[PDB]
Amino acid sequence: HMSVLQVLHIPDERLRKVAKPVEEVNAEIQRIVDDMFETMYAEEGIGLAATQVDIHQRIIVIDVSENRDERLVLINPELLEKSGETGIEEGCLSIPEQRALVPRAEKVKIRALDRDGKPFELEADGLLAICIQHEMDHLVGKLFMDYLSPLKQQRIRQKVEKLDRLKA
Ligand SMILES: O=C(Cc1c[nH]c2ccc(Br)cc12)NO
Ligand SMILES: [Zn+2]
Repeated sequence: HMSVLQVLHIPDERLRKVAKPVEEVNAEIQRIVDDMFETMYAEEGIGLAATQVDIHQRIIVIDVSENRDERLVLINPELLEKSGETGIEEGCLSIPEQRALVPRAEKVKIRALDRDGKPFELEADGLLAICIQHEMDHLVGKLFMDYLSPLKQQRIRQKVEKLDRLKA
């Protein structure tokens, strides 16, 4: 199925919505997962949360590999443990062309359901751990800019809106 999902941009208030847990991993949820990967890859991202495409369910897709063949699905993820501190200049498909250093845990341990509905546990570090935290934030209506000063958040909003006016 060819995805028709649309990635929301700030300051759309639906990006602040808190997603509900998935009740059952069935064929419909699998189609959402597969469409989210297609949209992620088309937009040249490494992660996507359902909130970013106006689906208010706890679903994340991630692929941090160069060859785009390492598909991680997190349904109803739970953070079990974290340690250390790090940060990179993160970007976000919903905050186009803006980047900023964000504090993150260096290592995380999560549990989630996979695309088949099977529970699994994953220990991650590095970029993958940062991306898991970023995407889980989306599901509770949080964006990377929320960690910056209020002035910097205002400048980010203004730049995205200008970019979005220019389009069309
Ligand atoms: O839209 C996205 C994915 C994404 C795009 N560029 C990024 C840079 C760093 C991190 Br972490 C995540 C991303 N997240 O919701
Ligand atoms: Zn994002």
